[PDB]
Amino acid sequence: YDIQAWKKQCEELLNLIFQCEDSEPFRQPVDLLEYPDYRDIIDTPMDFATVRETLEAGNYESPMELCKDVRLIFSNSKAYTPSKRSRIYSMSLRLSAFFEEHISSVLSDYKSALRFHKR
Ligand SMILES: COc1ccc(NC(=O)N2CCN(C(=O)c3sccc3F)C[C@H]2C)cc1
Repeated sequence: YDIQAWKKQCEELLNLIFQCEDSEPFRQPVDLLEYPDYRDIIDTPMDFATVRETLEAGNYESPMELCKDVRLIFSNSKAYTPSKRSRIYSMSLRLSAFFEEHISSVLSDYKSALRFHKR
């Protein structure tokens, strides 16, 4: 029932993600001058380095917030990708699956910890 355990769990999961080849397209922010169209499609840029930075700054209060930003990475790349005949989209789907399979217990454990605390 450790209310704070999620943070190290999320750090370790981001480490796994960064080690994963599938994360390559998503590790750093997009350059808007390099990707002309991104401006008009993505309303909120997000990448894994920003997520890790936010976590390490102490600017996430819950793993749910971290989860929302990670899911934004995946919806952003979906919005911009105009075809499945793309190494990027297939990479997003696989990395998303991996992320969700690992983040599920992190969320569960945090929410039970908060419930226990307010018991
Ligand atoms: C053949 O050479 C290529 C080299 C690279 C690329 N990459 C792309 O097309 N990407 C990168 C992933 N996309 C993203 O939305 C995000 S989300 C956080 C980071 C990020 F980059 C979509 C799009 C901008 C394409 C072709």
